[PDB]
Amino acid sequence: GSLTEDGLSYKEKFVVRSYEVGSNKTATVETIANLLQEVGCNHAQSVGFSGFATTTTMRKLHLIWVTARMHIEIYKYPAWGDVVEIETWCQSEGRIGTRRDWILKDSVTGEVTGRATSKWVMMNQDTRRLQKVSDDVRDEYLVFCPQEPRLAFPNRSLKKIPKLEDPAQYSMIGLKPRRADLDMNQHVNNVTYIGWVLESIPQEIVDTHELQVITLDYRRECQQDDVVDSLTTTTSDSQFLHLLRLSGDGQEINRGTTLWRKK
Ligand SMILES: CC(=O)N1CCSc2ccccc2C1
Repeated sequence: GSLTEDGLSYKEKFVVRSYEVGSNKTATVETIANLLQEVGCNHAQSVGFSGFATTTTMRKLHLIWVTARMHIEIYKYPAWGDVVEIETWCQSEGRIGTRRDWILKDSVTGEVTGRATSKWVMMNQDTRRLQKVSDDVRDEYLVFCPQEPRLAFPNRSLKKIPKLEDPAQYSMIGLKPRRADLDMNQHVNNVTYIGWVLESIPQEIVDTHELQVITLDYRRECQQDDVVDSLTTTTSDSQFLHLLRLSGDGQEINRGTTLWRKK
């Protein structure tokens, strides 16, 4: 891929690979989330960042970007073989943090086959303590963002997610991350959590429906040595509320909604 003409967004294409697709020979949503991360990481490279996207000042202060929310809407999943073009860019949301967005297109048709957004926040790597953004860093990244609004989602991506009340309708328990689920920093990839959420979706559903939407608030990181319970309940198309929590204490690590359409 590369930066667009104006250097305020990044474009890249991906060929969907054998092991990337689900049972209907189209890309799994995990494959997608992976591709957003990947193009995101190249956008950050192309402009001289680190996958924490750190600046000089940030590295100095031990600060990091971390995802607070991740929101994906898919209209059509690409097929094994198909080429998908993904464009991505960031904007600031003042001192709250930044937003990254992606547009997914068919490289053939040029039609929008999906879109994503995400909320990133500034955090002390060591203390896990969030801080608001100083003006000095709000000067380092701004030159890589458009100043005029550009919204993938101009609203479902912004609705507030409630906490699932016991008993949950479905559940998958005793999930734990293996080494493939850890990143280059030995942190559980944010894609893993997506995978875990959807373990408590009944197979019946996965077979009759395509996933349309997924929203996901991140609350706590799952450690290598932790174990997670995945809970789901129907709130209805078909809709679900979700909760990931520590198997033992019941400490929450994620919450999220899905939306599925008949085929
Ligand atoms: C959220 C995020 O991706 N970043 C922080 C906010 S700006 C930015 C702009 C271009 C490339 C990479 C970044 C890193």
